[PDB]
Amino acid sequence: FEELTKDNRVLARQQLEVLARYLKYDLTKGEKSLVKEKEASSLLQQELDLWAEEHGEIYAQGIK
Repeated sequence: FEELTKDNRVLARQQLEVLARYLKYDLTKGEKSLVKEKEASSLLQQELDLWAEEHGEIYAQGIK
């Protein structure tokens, strides 16, 4: 029963690829840039756990 649910979904997905190639509109531009912003946001957490390792949490709120 699962074998004919899938083949219409394979055809519809494959028709979505060619329609996007015609439009010059790529599907995963957000998913490609989100992983380029989970790296810039991981070099800020690497730096913030340095300041929080040298100075504790009581120093961290006292300098506000």
